[PDB]
Amino acid sequence: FSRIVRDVERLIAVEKYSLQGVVDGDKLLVVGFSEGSVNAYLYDGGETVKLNREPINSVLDPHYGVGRVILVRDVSKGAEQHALFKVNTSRPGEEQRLEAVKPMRILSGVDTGEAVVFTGATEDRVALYALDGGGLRELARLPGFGFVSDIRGDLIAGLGFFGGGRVSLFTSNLSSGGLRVFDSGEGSFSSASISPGMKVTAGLETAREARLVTVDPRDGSVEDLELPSKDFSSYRPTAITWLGYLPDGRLAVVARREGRSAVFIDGERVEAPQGNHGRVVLWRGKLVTSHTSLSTPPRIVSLPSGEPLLEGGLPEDLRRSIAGSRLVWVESFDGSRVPTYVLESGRAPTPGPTVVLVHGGPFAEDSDSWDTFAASLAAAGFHVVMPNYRGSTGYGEEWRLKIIGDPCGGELEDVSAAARWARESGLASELYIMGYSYGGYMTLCALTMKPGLFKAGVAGASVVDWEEMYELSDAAFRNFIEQLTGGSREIMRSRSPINHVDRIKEPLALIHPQNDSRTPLKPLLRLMGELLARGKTFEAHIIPDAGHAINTMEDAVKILLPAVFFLATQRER
Amino acid sequence: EFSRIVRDVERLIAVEKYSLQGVVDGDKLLVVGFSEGSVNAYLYDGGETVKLNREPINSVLDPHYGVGRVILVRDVSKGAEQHALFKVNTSRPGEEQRLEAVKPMRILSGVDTGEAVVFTGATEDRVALYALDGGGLRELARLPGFGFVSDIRGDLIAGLGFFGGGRVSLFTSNLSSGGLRVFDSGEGSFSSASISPGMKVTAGLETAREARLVTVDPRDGSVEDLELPSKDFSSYRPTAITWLGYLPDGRLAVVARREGRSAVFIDGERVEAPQGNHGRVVLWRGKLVTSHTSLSTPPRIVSLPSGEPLLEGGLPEDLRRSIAGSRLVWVESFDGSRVPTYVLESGRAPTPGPTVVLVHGGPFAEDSDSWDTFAASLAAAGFHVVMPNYRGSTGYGEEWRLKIIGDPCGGELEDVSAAARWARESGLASELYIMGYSYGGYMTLCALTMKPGLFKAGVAGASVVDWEEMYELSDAAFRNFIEQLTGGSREIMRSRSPINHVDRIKEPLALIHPQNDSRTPLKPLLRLMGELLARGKTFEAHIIPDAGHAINTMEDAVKILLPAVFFLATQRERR
Repeated sequence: FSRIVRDVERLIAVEKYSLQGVVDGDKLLVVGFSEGSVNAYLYDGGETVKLNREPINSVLDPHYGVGRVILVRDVSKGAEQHALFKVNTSRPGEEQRLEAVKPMRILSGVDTGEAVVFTGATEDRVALYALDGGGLRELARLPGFGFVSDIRGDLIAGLGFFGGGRVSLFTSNLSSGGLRVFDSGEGSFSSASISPGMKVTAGLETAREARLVTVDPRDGSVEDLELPSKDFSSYRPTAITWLGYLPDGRLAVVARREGRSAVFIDGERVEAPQGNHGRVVLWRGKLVTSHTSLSTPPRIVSLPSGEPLLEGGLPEDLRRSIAGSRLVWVESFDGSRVPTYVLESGRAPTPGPTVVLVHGGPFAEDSDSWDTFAASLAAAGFHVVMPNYRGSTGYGEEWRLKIIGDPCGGELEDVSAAARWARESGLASELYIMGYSYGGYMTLCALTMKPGLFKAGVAGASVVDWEEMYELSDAAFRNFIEQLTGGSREIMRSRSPINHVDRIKEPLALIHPQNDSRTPLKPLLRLMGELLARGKTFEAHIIPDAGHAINTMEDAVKILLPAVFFLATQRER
Repeated sequence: EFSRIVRDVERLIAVEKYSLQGVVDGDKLLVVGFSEGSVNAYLYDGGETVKLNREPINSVLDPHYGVGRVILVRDVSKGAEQHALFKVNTSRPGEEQRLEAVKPMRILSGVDTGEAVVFTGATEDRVALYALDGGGLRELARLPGFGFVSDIRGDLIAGLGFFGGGRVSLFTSNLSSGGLRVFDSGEGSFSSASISPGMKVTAGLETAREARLVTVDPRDGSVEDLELPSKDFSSYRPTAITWLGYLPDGRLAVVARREGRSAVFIDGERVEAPQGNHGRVVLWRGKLVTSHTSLSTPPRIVSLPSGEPLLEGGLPEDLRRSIAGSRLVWVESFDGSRVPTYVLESGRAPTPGPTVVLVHGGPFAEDSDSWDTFAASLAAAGFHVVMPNYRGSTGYGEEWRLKIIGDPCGGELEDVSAAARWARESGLASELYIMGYSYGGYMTLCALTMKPGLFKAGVAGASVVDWEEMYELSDAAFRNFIEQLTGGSREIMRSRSPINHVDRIKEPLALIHPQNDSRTPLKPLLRLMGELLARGKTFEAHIIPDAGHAINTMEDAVKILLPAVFFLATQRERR
């Protein structure tokens, strides 16, 4: 229906904001999907001032008060070969490309105002780079995906996915480069910030709980960090989203459990709107973070009031289309409880058409956080089931690392268990699977390995063939695929759904951005080739000049709309 | 913006469209309607319609006057056009009997005498003429290429055959004992046929730049000119004959045309008809009835000479207003030839305004003053539409039509290109797009490969991509038809295939393709996508499930059209 498209359009079009920091003296730096695209803005109590010209993907983390912003922009029509552009915050809309940085996959970065330190992947390497007045320097080659978390003085701290799905802390020196990696035997570092003492405060996520530790970069000694207020440790977080020192020396921590987060300043709980929060900044002496929930598009709020600085208003009709949300614990094949977010649509009966909407990553989670796809499905009259299959973040190290070496195994059982739950709990009169990226991989895996479980499947930006994808991947993705698959060619082959096409029996909608460089299109063309040759029912939608990271409202429509149409169409059968 | 396009495309698709097939059930019109979202078949008594079929159909066989049944043609292969025949007794609507003696095949045409169901169909190994009577199925003749049953009277079958060089032969067979006689005119092509009571075949003969009627005797191949009592037909100077047929009273109805509009003639005498195009004419309740269409009027059944509608879909007022007007223009092409080009002006676009060269399929087809949903949706979306009858087109004589032979992606593309440049130079077009389905999509691919920079973007639906692979995958009819279009030249098949010039593409391209297309198969389209990808080309693709070349549902029409209009509307926001 045209009503579908209008709702899909409006959900996409609602402005969404993330908090990046404080720049231009004491002005908020936010990135907003607004006015049709992702842009950087200054906010200082009134109207936003747009910093960039053309759409961007992100900005680098500014040190407090810096008079510039580094835009990260895709210059490869979606393939995520990014260049960096600086904007002097005094002169909004004037851009200077940082030409010493050849286009690469920029993974992360920080701008101190005097040096831009970033990680990026090329075909041959992941590396940590510093660009300052003397030009560009490779500080270190990283084993895999690596992210700069912080710079204080000469010390750079970061997080590395350098093996086994485990996250290491790494440090380097701005002046001299080099690399020190710190692994924990208990889990993975999730967050880091260098203290005034020049040690690294980090979130350590273990099997069950998460805690703060202090890593001394000189010897690798680790000790628990105890905070003045005990609200934080008595909250017993399973995950630590974010931490940072504020300008006044207080330590802000955002930690979470069961898909909802809480904010702590020197260990003391700060009231915040229910859902999930990102970074906390001090702006004009006051606390500010971003907030999201299943019914709240990412917005910037003041704490503790929850009062919005920057909020794209979810229209009340779209809000009403989500009649309810539960967190349930699906019983899986091996007795694992799969924490599963559920939206009941106010536009479906119960039992009703239900989509198991599978998250990407796999190191991500369905949480009490805004999900445009899920909202659009609920607007479209589908209940939504969003299972945190093993591999997911947010439920501890053991749950997340279970997926390692076992793609299309236990995690798909969790997805299937969620389908089973949806029917047996009485929610679903019929079941569909939909997912993007690792989610689309899961759609494909479900239709090949679990024919008959779903009525139909939507597979967006999907993993189709680990082997071919690997061979087309840059250094970061190659390493990531190695970790996920265990290195084994058996696993890479046997867990690729393009090798199990014969088993497909349900309608399949393929959606894929043409210049996706994470989940490349080439394997997907071969999949369509196989689907065609084997007489399989399928549709496909290839979106032009776009990649994995959707940064315009029209691209988001192009990749979401066909999914919703497909499922609406299937529902008339 | 997108939601308004969905609403306009949906409702333009959804408006009821009718084609007159004949008279059956004694004295009721048989009508194939696109209504309630699909192609169905109906009896029309004068009041309400009775739906004959159950599930959607592709067509019905031409009924002998008054026969008490209908034969439905239905794709039983999810779009690949392996059709089965189903008989419905007109006294028992909605009750279908599959004719099991006829294995699924591409049914090309057919007639039902009441005693025999006579049809042509294409399989892998042949195009044949068949007769199914109470004794069972008989293959009457193998045809050299695409052939169509035009008429039957007693044991004489007359038909038209594309049996070489893009020329149309007349053929006859014997209903009882088969065989084949082929009648070729060195002056042109036979275009319609009907057997007179004197058991002679009356036939439209389309010569170089004009069209006339001739009588063919099937016994001795004698051809003489048919001279009618009234000279209105002669004086009309038709360039083509749409259809002819003897009515039950022996009078000869002819629908002939000039410059994309037709005229109705009974025994040579003008019967006034609503402006545009008409189909077959029947007698019913002592009154003439035909189908009528125009660029602004969805196919409808009307009575002649009053022009009053009997069955018509009503367009919403907002969408009628989106068509500002239509005109025929003659665009000078590369050799001084004049390309007859219908121009549909959008009342939702400025002048100059965004303009789509909507290229017709076939290639033996034409852009006439006839309803075109694609064009209408384009007008609705704020695009002017330019619709060039490139050489290869029907409607303008044999010579113009046959010029395409041996020359796909040659002169016809220059004609399309000449219409494009005319739309800019005349001041109609502020920017230019190309869009086409089937041979039209081929033309899109050819324009973008051979004429980079001409258009801002192209939409290629159900497109020919590669003559060579397509030939590898075609049935007997399509192999032959590719042979004809390319002249039997391997060099033409390769060099005129856009798959081999992908390097040259500089403009965004949208590909729309039904997955089960057995005419313009998807396989070469996948290869084109692999080429586009490998060569860094911007493209969009939309593959339609469980559908093929012939769209018989609303939802499938939406799936092929909607992305085209989205794509073009999105391109218009661009530079």
